[PDB]
Amino acid sequence: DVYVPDEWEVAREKITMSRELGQGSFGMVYEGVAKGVVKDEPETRVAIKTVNEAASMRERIEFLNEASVMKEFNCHHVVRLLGVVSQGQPTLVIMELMTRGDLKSYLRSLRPEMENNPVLAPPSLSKMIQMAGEIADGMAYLNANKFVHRDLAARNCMVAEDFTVKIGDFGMTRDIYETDYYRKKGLLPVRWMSPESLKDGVFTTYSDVWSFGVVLWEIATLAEQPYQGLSNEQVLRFVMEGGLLDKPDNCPDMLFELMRMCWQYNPKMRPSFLEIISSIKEEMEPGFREVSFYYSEENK
Ligand SMILES: COc1cc(OC2CCN(C)CC2)ccc1Nc1nccc(-c2c[nH]c3cnccc23)n1
Ligand SMILES: [Cl-]
Repeated sequence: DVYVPDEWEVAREKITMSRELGQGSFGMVYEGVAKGVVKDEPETRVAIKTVNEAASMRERIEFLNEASVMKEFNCHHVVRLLGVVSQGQPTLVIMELMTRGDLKSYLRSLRPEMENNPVLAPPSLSKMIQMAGEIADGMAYLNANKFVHRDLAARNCMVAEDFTVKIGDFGMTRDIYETDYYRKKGLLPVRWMSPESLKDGVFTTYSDVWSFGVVLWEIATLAEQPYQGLSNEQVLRFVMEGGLLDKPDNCPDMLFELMRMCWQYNPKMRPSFLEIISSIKEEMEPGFREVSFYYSEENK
C-alpha cells in the first residue's frame, strides 16, 4: 500500500498552525489558517490533522489513505476535507474547522454548573429540531452516496461557530468517550446499535436511522449515557429483547415521537433519513432550502 498525491495536494507555505485542539487517531490536531483552500476566500480558519514525528511510513500512509475517504463528499452537513500536505514532513490533512467541537462535548457544556450563577435554559424544541434536520441531511447525503455510517452518535457529529451541526470527519476517536464502546469480537458502540446489528453485526442505513434516534435522545438529555443503569452485557440483552430508551424528562412530544419511529424493532418500518427531513422541513430555519442536500438538485 502507498499514497498517490492528487488535486487535493496543498503547498506547505500556504499553511500555518496555532492552537492545539487535541489528540486525533494518528497525532495532534491543531487549529490554523490555510491560504486558497475555499473559493473567494483568500484565507480560511482550518483544522489541521497531523502525524506524530516518530510515526512509521506505514502509519503515515494509512493516515493519508484513511483521511482520503472524505474527498468524495461535498455536503454542507458533512465536515469537509480541504487539502492534504503529503509532500515532506510533518504530514498534514486540512479539514473544515468546527470551533464548537464534537456534539457530545457541546451538549455536555450546556448542562447547568453546580454554582449559584445564571444559566442559559436547556435548548428549545426549535434549536433541537434544527440539529436533527442538519444531522439527518448529512446522513441522507451519505446514504445517497451508498455509505453506511455504522457509528452515528453525538460524539461523531461536530458543531460549527454558527452552531450548524455536521456529520464529523470519519474515525476521529475522542479518547474521553472510550466507554461508549464495548469489545465482545471488535470494539462496538453497543448503546447506539440496532437490535438486528446486536444480533449479526451487520449495519445498514436502517440501523443508522436507529442510531439517529439515539442521537435525538442525546440532544434531549444533554448527552447522558444511553441505558445509564445497565451494564454493556445488559444493554445487548435489553435492546435485542425489544427494550427502549425512556422519554427524557421535559422532552417535547414531537422529538420523542421521532425517536420512537427510529426505534421500531423491524428495520423496514423505520423512516428513511429523507422521510425524517420531510416530516420536520417546516420547522427548519430559512437557509435550509439553500444549503441542504434534501432541497438540492442532487436529491433525485
Ligand atoms: C477551535 O476549534 C475547536 C475547538 C475545540 O475546543 C472545544 C470547543 C471550544 N471550547 C472553548 C473548548 C473546547 C474542539 C474542536 C475544534 N475544532 C475542530 N474542527 C475540526 C476537527 C476537529 C478535531 C478533529 N479531531 C480532534 C481531536 N481533538 C480535538 C479536536 C479535533 N476540531
Ligand atoms: Cl435517506
